[PDB]
Amino acid sequence: MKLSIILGTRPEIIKLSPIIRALEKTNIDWHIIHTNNMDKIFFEELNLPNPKYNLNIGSGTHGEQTGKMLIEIEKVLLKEKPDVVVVQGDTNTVLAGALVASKLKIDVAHVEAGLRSFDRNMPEEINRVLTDHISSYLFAPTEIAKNNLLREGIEENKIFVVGNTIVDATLQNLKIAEKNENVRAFFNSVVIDDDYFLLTLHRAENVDNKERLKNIVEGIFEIIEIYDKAIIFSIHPRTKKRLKEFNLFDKLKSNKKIKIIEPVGYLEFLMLEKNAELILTDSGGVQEEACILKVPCITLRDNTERPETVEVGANILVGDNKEKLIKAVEIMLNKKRNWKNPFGNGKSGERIVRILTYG
Amino acid sequence: MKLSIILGTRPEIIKLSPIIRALEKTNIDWHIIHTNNMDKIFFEELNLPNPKYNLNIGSGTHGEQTGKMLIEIEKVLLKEKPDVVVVQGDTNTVLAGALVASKLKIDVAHVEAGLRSFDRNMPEEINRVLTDHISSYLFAPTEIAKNNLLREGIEENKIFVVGNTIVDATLQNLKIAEKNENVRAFFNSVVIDDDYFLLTLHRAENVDNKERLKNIVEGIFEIIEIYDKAIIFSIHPRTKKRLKEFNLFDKLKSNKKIKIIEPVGYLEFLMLEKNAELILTDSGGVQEEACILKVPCITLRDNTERPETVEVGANILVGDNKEKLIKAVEIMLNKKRNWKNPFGNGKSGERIVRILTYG
Repeated sequence: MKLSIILGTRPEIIKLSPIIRALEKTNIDWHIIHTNNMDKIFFEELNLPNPKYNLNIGSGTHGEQTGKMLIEIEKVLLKEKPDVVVVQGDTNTVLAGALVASKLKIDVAHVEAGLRSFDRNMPEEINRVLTDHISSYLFAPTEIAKNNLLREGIEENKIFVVGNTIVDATLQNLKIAEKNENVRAFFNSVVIDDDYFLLTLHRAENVDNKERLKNIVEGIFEIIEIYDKAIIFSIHPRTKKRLKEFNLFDKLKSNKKIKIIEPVGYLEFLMLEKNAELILTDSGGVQEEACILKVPCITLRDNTERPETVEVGANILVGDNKEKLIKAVEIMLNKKRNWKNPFGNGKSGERIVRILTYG
Repeated sequence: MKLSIILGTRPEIIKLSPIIRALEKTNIDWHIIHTNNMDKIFFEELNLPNPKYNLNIGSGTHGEQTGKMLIEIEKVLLKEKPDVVVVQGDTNTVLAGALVASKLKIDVAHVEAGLRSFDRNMPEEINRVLTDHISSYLFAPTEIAKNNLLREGIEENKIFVVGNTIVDATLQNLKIAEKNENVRAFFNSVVIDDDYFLLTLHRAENVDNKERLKNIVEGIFEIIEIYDKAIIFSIHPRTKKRLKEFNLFDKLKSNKKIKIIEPVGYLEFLMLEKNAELILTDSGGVQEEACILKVPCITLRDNTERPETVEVGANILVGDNKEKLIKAVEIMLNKKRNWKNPFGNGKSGERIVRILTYG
């Protein structure tokens, strides 16, 4: 009946927006505690109501960050007295909120629970583990996730496999990006032909290494001269650095079939992803989104942090290789786009809110 | 090589004193962070060096307690830069210290790890679970403890079954209490005969309930008239309340074989325990100490929070019953006192310090 969502980042806001959107179609009394740009503009691009509470934690040490939110989040939860505190992810905000709620005897729900890198060195893995172990509702995305939570002695009746809300989120936010004439402006001001490949490249293992970078660039060229297809390239500062450095950038400015752009925003880039014919990337995020958006994906790495996309057929791993690349492109351009979605059916915000309604 | 012990309570100080005493016989550079009487006098009764750092956390909310120590403990660990942070138990101090150390990338050791009540409602169980899951060294007292830590996916090579330091502690502190003429003064000023039973009674289930209380008092009387043996009775305010209330207290003042005393200190009471012929109690703590001290124990409850003492033969459960009591007394007064110690061999402070030396 009363529900408090504690968040502190944008990937958090995105994955939680389907939970927020479901909440507006229930009679549950709910609110958001945002921690820290004061993210107003972002909440508005996503048609999301502004957070009732913004808490500036300011900067300072790990210890003081966590402590200041423990104190502040506590003053809010003492005032608001909710029944559930919902958190997603693994930042210091998430653990702080979960800790406070747990000490105030408030039930906590962890959205997208059960992921593990089994590298208990990055502070985020710890965050994940602690937060999961103080949680009453564990909304695990996959069975595998559930089994993780299970090898950790976490009571089976606390675990709910409900898929990932990144599916809901990516779908909904896409629809929102479509109705945005400010960004439809931009989209139409870059895309020429009804056919383009969208390419992103950023991993250090690729841009630092002059070899792999040269290789990949030439790969793109072979792809172009074969398929005579426009490539759109959003390019972060680091890459352009490594390209003017390795004497490759000029070759790219040259090729009139390649269209280069300054980096863009969440929704613009969602537009660019949905309407691509295939996507070429090193980012695990982009692999995920393409798979969700039913766009074929080719990955310029040899290992992937989202291997499930390869398992369903949405994704293929070519790494550095130009033959693997040409071969992949052949397969993906003629790919009937109906892979099973390994991340879920796209109704997880609603389902999570239903399960919370039950309790 | 550099070691930081974070503590905030007396049961903590006790269980850690064997670790401290071992440390004084190693070349390891070490210190104590004490959180909050400013416990100086206690550290001195136990022949323990004063804590380098005392941090007043003051009082305030759960959230602010934890936050203020996160901040303060952090300023110390930034200054001291140790390799290991050692904590024992499950207070807010323990979790705070473990959290800070974990975020500063310092290895954490949990002394007496793996205990579970499986009641994830009391904040202390949570504390236990979180602290264990952020720990590099888990010094579990028993195999059972290890199996707990194990059902929680905690890596087997982090677990070290090394027994409980309460054995070391109780033994050492007893020796210390013996050499204390201020308390040997008191001991000799209560004990008359070389034979006495020491009786403690405090549980609500016993003192609130007029029935069970009447029963037990009369039980004591039957025991007296049979064995003609002095009973020493340390009596907290609550009990004397419930005894003058239920018209029983006067009967106790009457019986000249019963000797009644105002409550006493750690070491005085350790003296009273060691030199008893048998001990009669409802406290799980006292059961533990008696078992460690090789003194037969009779427990006036029907269930015990330290059942292992019954398993080795040191302890028998009579509850309310006067026949069970008479029968127990018969068995215990003729008990060859060599039960296996279910808590460990009494060398755990040293062993823990050895294992920390290895790392």
